[PDB]
Order: sequence, then structure tokens, then C-alpha cells
Amino acid sequence: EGALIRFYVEIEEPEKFLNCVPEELKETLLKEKRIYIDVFTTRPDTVFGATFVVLAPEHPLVPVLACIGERLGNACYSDVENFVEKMKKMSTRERTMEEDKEGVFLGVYATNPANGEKIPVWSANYVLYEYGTGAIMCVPAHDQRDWEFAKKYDLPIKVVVKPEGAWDFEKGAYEGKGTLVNSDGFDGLDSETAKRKITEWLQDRGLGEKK
Repeated sequence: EGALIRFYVEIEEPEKFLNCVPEELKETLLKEKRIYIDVFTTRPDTVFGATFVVLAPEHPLVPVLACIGERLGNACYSDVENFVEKMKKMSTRERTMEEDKEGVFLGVYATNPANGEKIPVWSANYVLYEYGTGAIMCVPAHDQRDWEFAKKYDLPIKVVVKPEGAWDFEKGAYEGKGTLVNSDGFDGLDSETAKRKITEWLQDRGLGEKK
């Protein structure tokens, strides 16, 4: 159990990017001006502190978004192709055991449905296509693997679960329970009921669902 959350890439002029979107995504694209990235989390109470999105290397949206990223002059297409082909050679065991985080920027920015903030979309080794939806939202302040990744590629850290005791966030991530900060009208809530309240709030907006 947890939450499916609908992050989305806003595309201002959908028409000029149609030549690298698959047929079954074209409709939603030229009417909502969106490509959705379904994400699975067990920490929906941390959603306000997402500063990036990661897709598994084998996720079908990787070549799609990278094409778009290229068009906008924000990504290196060959670097992504190289990354995906290399990562496809590895087994599950080999990717989990990797001490170092490797990733590539796709050149696009997802919209965080919790606060409307634009965040980079990356692909990375530690994310497996098989688990959940093949995509995660990343909260470096509260997820240790995302913390290492952000450290490795100079990505923003943002605190949304304040601990009772003291903690230093530029030395590591706090993965425990606390009080919500920088979380709109969910500030002050304890983490556990925030999981329920944010999930239900997103569910009612058609941008989430309980799992």
C-alpha cells in the first residue's frame, strides 16, 4: 500500500513535438497539453519536497521525453541512448548493488501536482522498471538513495518532514516520522495522517489514488 501520484510534463505547444510521441498518448497531449508520469510511493506525505523525478532506464517514456528534451536544447540525446543500452545489459542484482549513482538528464521538467513547481526529470540506475510504475518522485531530504543521487548531480534538497530532534540535511537524509513544513495547508500535520490526507486530496483532484 501507498499512493500512485500523477506528475506531468506541461508542453506549451504540443503540435511541434508530435513526431516523437506514440499514437496512444497523442490525444491526451494535444488536449490537456500534458504527458503524465505515473509514480508510486510509500511516502505520499513527502510529495511537497520532490525536487526531481526518476524514470527507470527501460521506461517507454524515456526515449519520448528525451526526444522532447533534445528539441528544447536541454538534453544530449546520444548520452541518454548510451545510458539506456548500457543499463539494459545489467541484471537486477547488478543495478541494486551499485555503490555509485549514475544518471542522465532528459531535458524536461515535470510539474509537481502538489505545489505546481517544475522539477527536472532524470533517468537513473537505482530505479527498476519492474517495481511500482517504473518511476519515482525524489525527495533527497527524506530518501537516502535520492539524497546520494542529488549530491552526485548537484540537485536541490527540500525539507517537508521536520524531525522532533536535531538533524543535518547536507550530511544525510532523515527517513523517519515528523511534522510537515513547507507543505501548503498540510503544515503541522504528523507524517502518518498526512500520508492519508495528501493522498485523498490528490485522489479528489484526479492526480492520485490509494494503493
